[PDB]
Parts: sequence; C-alpha cells; structure tokens
Amino acid sequence: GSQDRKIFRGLEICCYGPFTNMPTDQLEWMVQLCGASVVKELSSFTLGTGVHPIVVVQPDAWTEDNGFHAIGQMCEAPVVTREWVLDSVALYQCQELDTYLIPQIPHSHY
Repeated sequence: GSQDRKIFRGLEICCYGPFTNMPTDQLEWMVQLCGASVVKELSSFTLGTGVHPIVVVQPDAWTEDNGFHAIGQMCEAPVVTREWVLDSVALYQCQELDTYLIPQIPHSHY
C-alpha cells in the first residue's frame, strides 16, 4: 500500500455471544484495526476479492441451555475464540485460527 498495511487486509470476523463484558464492540474494533471488518452475522459474509470470512466465539457467558455443539454447522466460516483476535491484535499478526478454533474431540475428563 502507501501508508497502511493491516495484518488482516480484507477480512471478516463476527463475534457471536456476549463473551463476558468487553469482547463485543471492542473486539470488532480491534479486528477492524487489524484490517478486518465487523460482520453483523454469519450470512453477512460476502465473497468479494480479498475478504476472508471468519467467526469468533467464547464458551463463558453463553453457558449451557441452547447448545454450542453446532457452531461450524451453523456458520460457513472458521470459529475461533477471542484469543485469536487478542493474540493477533496484541502482537499484530494473523495468527493461525486452528490454535483457537473449535477443538471437538472424544471424551472430556480423563
């Protein structure tokens, strides 16, 4: 570019859920500051030219009642805890989503 760069450069990340009491408006801002774009919903994603779709979650305030075992099935993008957004905005670099994406593994406590 000229006077910009952004670590995301054409990106779309949506924060689903209340998380806690900050990772909502401040989260979309951070991503936006990194080059991404705040997506209202999952269906809001649009295949432009260099805009990649991404999703964010946080099994904290969501608690158990509706069901969080169907994120990727409901969204057509990679869901990653705010850790990604934070880890990326912290050091400034599009970190691997797989590091904060939906684990989904057999068993739970062993």
